[PDB]
Amino acid sequence: MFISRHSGEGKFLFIDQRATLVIGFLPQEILGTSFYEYFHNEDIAALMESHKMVMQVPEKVTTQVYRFRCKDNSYIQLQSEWRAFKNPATSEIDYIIAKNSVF
Repeated sequence: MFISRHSGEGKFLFIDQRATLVIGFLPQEILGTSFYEYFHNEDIAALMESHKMVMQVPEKVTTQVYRFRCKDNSYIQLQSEWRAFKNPATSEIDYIIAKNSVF
C-alpha cells in the first residue's frame, strides 16, 4: 500500500507520501540505497530471481510475500508488483515501478 520506484539495479529513486509511515525511513535515509539493503536473509535469493525476471521481460512480476527490514530493524511483510520500462533508443531501464502491498 505504498509506491516506490527504483533504478534497473534496485536503487531507490522515489517513495510516495505513505511509505515512511509503513517502513520508518525518511526519503533522505532510503533514496540512493539498494533494495538489497532491506530484504530478510530468508527472502533475498528468491527476490533476486524476481528482479532478474523484471529486467529481462517487459511484463509485471509479482514477488512472493517477503520480509522487509524497517528503520527500527524489525521486519514487516510486503508483496510487490514490479515492472521495468526501457528507453526504446538505448535499451537501458529508465525505472522500475513497485506497488508494495502491506500485511
